[PDB]
Amino acid sequence: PPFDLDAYLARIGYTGPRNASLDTLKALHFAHPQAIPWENIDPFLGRPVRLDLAALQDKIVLGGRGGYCFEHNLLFMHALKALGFEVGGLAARVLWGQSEAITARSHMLLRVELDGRTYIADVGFGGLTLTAPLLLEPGREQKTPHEPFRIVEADDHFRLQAAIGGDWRSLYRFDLQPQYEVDYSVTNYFLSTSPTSHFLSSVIAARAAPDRRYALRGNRLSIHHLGGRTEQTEIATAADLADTLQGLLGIIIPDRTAFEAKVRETKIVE
Repeated sequence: PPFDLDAYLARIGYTGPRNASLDTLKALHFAHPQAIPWENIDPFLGRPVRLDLAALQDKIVLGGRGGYCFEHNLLFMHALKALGFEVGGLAARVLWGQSEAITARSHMLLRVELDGRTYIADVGFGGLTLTAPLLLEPGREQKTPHEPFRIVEADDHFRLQAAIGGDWRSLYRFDLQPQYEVDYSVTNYFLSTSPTSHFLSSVIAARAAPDRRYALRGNRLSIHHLGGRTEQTEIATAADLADTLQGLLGIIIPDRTAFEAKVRETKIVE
């Protein structure tokens, strides 16, 4: 089908100018991850994740659900293309929370060419969602609506890093090789279905807000206040987990019974 830009902008609550400016890119990059949560509900429930434009719009834009990295950034790319931006897909190997080896190119991000300069954009990283586009300028410290970020060079590739707890912490590493939807479909198949993929076995969710970030992993809820404390709470029951997801985090669980059942079966909570 075509992309319904009005419907997407409605989903994310964007009523600003429709053009291919840096101002617009910034506004969209902030609004999207506040409106659409990061979640792995479908992979966890063993439901297929479809990346074609029709299915993304129906799941996320019309159906009011969220998704993980490919869903977020494919949708975001479609929207930016509709607005007249020059945008391409990239891939990355995740470094955040891993152990120091080479991980699979399991993450999607975007490249945006704007007023003669290269930016990256990424509204789909689960560990810490970026809320502004970043100039691809190695070393430079860049303010965002949340944490500062920087891109550094390493060998013949780049790392994206965030300033967290007074340290520069690597999120992921990438090069500028272009990626297409077909490339993402292979990785998506692996992450959504492989017995080795943790996206099948854990509940992982996040949503940005103006002054904070909510992050959930299993029965642990973290609320990170901007330039402030992080509240940590342990979620006691499968029912409470579902309630936290659906209330606080704005996540829709299509089959709550099967969800709670799996949470109990797999011992995610007590």
